[PDB]
Amino acid sequence: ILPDSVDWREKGCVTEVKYQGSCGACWAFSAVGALEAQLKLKTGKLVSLSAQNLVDCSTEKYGNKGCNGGFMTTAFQYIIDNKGIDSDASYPYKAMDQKCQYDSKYRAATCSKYTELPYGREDVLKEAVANKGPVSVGVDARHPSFFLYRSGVYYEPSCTQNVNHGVLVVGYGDLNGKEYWLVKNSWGHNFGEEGYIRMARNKGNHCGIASFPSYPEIHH
Amino acid sequence: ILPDSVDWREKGCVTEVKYQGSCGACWAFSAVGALEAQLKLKTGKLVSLSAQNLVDCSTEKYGNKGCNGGFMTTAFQYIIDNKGIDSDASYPYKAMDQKCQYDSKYRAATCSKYTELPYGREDVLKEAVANKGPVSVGVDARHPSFFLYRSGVYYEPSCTQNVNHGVLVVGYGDLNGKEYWLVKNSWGHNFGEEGYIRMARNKGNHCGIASFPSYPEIHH
Ligand SMILES: CS(=O)(=O)N1CCN(c2ccc3nncn3n2)CC1
Ligand SMILES: CS(=O)(=O)N1CCN(c2ccc3nncn3n2)CC1
Repeated sequence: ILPDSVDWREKGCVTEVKYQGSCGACWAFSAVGALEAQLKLKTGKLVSLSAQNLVDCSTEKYGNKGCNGGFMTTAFQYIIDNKGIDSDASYPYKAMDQKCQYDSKYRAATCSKYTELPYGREDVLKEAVANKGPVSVGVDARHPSFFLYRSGVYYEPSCTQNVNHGVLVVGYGDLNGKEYWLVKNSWGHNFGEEGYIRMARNKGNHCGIASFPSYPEIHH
Repeated sequence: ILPDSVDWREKGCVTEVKYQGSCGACWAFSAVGALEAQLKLKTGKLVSLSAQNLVDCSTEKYGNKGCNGGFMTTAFQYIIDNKGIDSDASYPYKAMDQKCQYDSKYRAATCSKYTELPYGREDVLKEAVANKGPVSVGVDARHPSFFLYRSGVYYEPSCTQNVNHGVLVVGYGDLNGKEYWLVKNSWGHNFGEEGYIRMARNKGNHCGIASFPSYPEIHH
């Protein structure tokens, strides 16, 4: 029986909201956020990981295009292949494409595997967020209403399953009879509810939130 | 220990080569080809499955755009969710977007699940082709050499891991020192080696062939 609500911020597994600026690196922020939680679960330490390291290093071999987009799964595979990712403090975010500057001296996490959830299954996504941790997802963030979200549970009749923006599901619940996913964005604290958006849950895979979920793991 | 060469056509698990014509339905052909093999393994029948059913019915809610492209994995999820796919004979291919005409009375196959292989791992792809069946993959077909291919092992110096064309790996082997993946295309029998292309194997994930591999399975 799954909990009726989850919020991984209550377990110290979520870092401060980040600001991606004019660089389309949401995929990199989504991927580091999922791995940050697993790092906390394994080591007890909450550490922001380097989205810039993914932008600069998880590049064309990984199907990624830096500030012009990419994939959370292939970011995970780069972390596996590279045998590490640097901390954000060591390898800070510049919102630009740069030369690869990875250095194992500054490694703050590893990754051993990743899992992709089945397409559109919000029950399976609920299980994963309850039992595994925060889950990387894509959402359709194209609609003017998304940018203007301030409160409540986001439901946009014009939303599609054509996803364009990587984000992080850190929880779920029910507000005033509306089920929601708790989503951490990378547009700074100004966006939404201190950087978060509650997005409609069990409303037909609204905005594609359960289309392409993935999460990493760190083994012994 | 894996076999040095595999060809699923010798196992009776590969249908005749199809012709997509002016419709970008490669994803749909790739998906039905992978499931046709599993249907043969479960039932003993080799049956062409309806790519048109996927074009018409695995649409916006699956992130697909019919003749303008789509995903093999979300095609598999459509078949799971729909509890079926029709035969090609009952629901033939017209190389255009149509209204959904699925009818369960023409069901030829089901799907219980699908598996996405880890990114870029040609050894894992080899294991899957040897032990599970033909595998749906994407390749970078954005080079004139792919269109002009006639025979032998295809290697394109300009190839990338930015994949755009869904195809089916039906085997692997080597041509006098040159390892290859045996790929079934959907550009008719005049393409390549009577519909097939042998693509370079163990050459750094050449043309992204091991970027995004998936295969479906049928209950039992
Ligand atoms: C950057 S994004 O968050 O908008 N989004 C783009 C789509 N991505 C896909 C696409 C097909 C697919 N099949 N399996 C996993 N995916 N993931 C996920 C990342
Ligand atoms: C139509 S295609 O054959 O060129 N190709 C497009 C890319 N697709 C992706 C994309 C991201 C992704 N992340 N994980 C799994 N995939 N699959 C697979 C299908």
